[PDB]
Amino acid sequence: SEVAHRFKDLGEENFKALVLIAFAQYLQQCPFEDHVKLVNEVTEFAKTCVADESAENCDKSLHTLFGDKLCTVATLRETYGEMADCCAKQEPERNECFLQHKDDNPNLPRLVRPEVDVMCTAFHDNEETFLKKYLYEIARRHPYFYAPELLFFAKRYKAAFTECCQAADKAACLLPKLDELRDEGKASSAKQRLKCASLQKFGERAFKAWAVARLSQRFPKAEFAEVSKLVTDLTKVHTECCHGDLLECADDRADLAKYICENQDSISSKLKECCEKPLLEKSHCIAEVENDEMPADLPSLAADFVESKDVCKNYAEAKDVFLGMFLYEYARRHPDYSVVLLLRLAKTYETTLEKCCAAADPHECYAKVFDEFKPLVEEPQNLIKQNCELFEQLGEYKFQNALLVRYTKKVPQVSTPTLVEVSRNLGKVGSKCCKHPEAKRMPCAEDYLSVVLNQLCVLHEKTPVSDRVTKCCTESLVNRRPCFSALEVDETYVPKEFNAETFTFHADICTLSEKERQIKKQTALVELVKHKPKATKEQLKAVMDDFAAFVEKCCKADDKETCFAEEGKKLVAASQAA
Ligand SMILES: CCCCC1C(=O)N(c2ccccc2)N(c2ccccc2)C1=O
Repeated sequence: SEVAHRFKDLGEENFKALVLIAFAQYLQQCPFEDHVKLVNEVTEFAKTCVADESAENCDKSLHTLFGDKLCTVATLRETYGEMADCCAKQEPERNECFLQHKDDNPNLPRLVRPEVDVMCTAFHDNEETFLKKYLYEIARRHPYFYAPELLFFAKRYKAAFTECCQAADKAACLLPKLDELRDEGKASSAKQRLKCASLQKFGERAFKAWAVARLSQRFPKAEFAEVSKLVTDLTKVHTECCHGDLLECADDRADLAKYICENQDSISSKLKECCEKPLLEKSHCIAEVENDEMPADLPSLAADFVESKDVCKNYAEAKDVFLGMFLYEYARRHPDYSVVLLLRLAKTYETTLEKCCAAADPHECYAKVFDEFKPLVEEPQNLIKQNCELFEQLGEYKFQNALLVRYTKKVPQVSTPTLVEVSRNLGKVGSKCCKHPEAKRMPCAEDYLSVVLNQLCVLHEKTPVSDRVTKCCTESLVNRRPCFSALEVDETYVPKEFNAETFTFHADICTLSEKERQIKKQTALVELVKHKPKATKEQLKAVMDDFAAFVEKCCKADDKETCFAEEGKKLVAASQAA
């Protein structure tokens, strides 16, 4: 039995959780109650398998068990139409069908949070149904969310209430801690969506290369043979979590933490504090540990990679191991380089040996390879340096609006809601990275953009409208950012045409938070730039300055939300003028 295997390792608690997460990630539209029922019916079965390892279908693979269970409610097309098809399938891929149907943008209603007085009560009354709901809402809204880590967010989510409800001012103690978690959860989720996308669309060799470079950065003193071992396991873990095998992912992940702590001295000296605490915390600790100090006397790369005479020979024997070594050797002594820049140089190195080794004289051909690295390294540095100066000037908000206009001009087809989200996140890079020394600015900024741009790619892949986004997204993982910065403005885009609904103005906007108020303005700018791509300089501002006047006036005007209509039609006249 397999279901028995995972049960003994994870135990009732985590086992019940992980399966809830899995069920939620598959049927995101299914109600909380039904999931709970299935989870139990499923957990009860497991209990019998432990004793009798052959009872009913205890000999089954999780895929068959889980699949059939869900298919007892999926067949209801009136609720989950396209789903029933999945259930009529067989073993080889009745699952590939499900995975294929995960929604990265579920049409699930917003998740508002009741007063601090109810949450605490509901928390204290029933502590298990409260937390179960949490995971349910997060896993169903983040189908790729790193499960093992979602159990970590749960432990803190609980600790938040456990303490705050016992305060003098619960609303003061909770709120903050809850906001902080709302953000970190999103960050951790996107960061992970990039991992599942890599593996799934580019293959595991691409994921491995990324890992090798990142680990070689964190663990400089770690030997290549050791890192490889870590990369091999690591891949496997994530390969599983992404395919939907949460249980084994959660299991294997623990094993890896166990290992990394056992062989602490061979990997990094910054793992201490991490290995002296609870599993879940220990795991989330290692995965976020700072780079170890750089080894003292380190030879020069050129020695074994451009000057040696056996380069090509070695490359032919086992290129994959050779290029892997190069990356490792270049990453370890360069924690000031983003991971995508390292994978670029590496790719430039390979392409070079390829054409060079089939020449009349290699050493002469590949002798000036480093000469080509300069341009690649410079580029990010400049972009970052420039985009940080601007950010400082304008501040976050103003900087976001800059990126809004710019990107909408690049890819006007893209949906307003998506451009608004991406551009805002893109703006977050300033407050996040610009306050860092050049030595840590590149890794922070560029690698972050890789996550933000991946969001744009997956979202866009649902309904492809811009072939330009498509190419930059599919052509090369490592080059996505330079690919986008290259794009200027679409010269084939035909400006949209105005219509009342191009934007509705109902007063309901005077109640929304300050945030959703900015958002509404930005969503406007996007719609403006879509209508008038070309004619655009300062007239946009002049217009956006007017848009603000409109809201303030009719939100403050005692008269019903009407002046927003009269003066709203008045402002439209002025707007068109510019
Ligand atoms: C929220 C996503 C986390 C991804 C991640 C992971 O699961 N492991 C990880 C897995 C188990 C225990 C500790 C960390 N490490 C990791 C980092 C460097 C070297 C090896 C592993 C990670 O960065």
